[PDB]
Amino acid sequence: SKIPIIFGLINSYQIHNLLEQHNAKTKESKAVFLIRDSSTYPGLLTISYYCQEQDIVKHIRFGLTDKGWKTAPKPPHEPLKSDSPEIKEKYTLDKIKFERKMKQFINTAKKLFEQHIRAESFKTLIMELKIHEFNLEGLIKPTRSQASQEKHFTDYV
Repeated sequence: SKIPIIFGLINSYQIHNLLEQHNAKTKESKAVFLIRDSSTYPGLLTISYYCQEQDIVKHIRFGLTDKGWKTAPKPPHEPLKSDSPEIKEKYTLDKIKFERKMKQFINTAKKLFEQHIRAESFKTLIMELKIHEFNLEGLIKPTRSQASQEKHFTDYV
């Protein structure tokens, strides 16, 4: 009857309310966090937490590699109305780089996500959370109806 520790596709309002319910805003950044299915890239996991320094919720994506779960390529900073041509020209190159790297990363991550449903990959997720200094005692656990229904996570308990 065990519930996975991974959330399914939850919305931004729910993510913020879960972090606030667990007092993320009165604790150090990363002291409280949740793990959910990525809503942009199937097969990836997204860690959501509160960043005290900026007073915003932040997200970091992980995907399977041959070594286990690892940090995915990060996208370049969003365009702004105020952007100068110099900003925009650099964004072009950084966006192409991000798209190329994410394409290769997803291709490998999705193949691994699909084959080892019964997974000693779980321990490698814990390792990467530790390297990123997430307080494992601060993991928010989903209720049964909110947990991921992805088969890879059935035993992520």
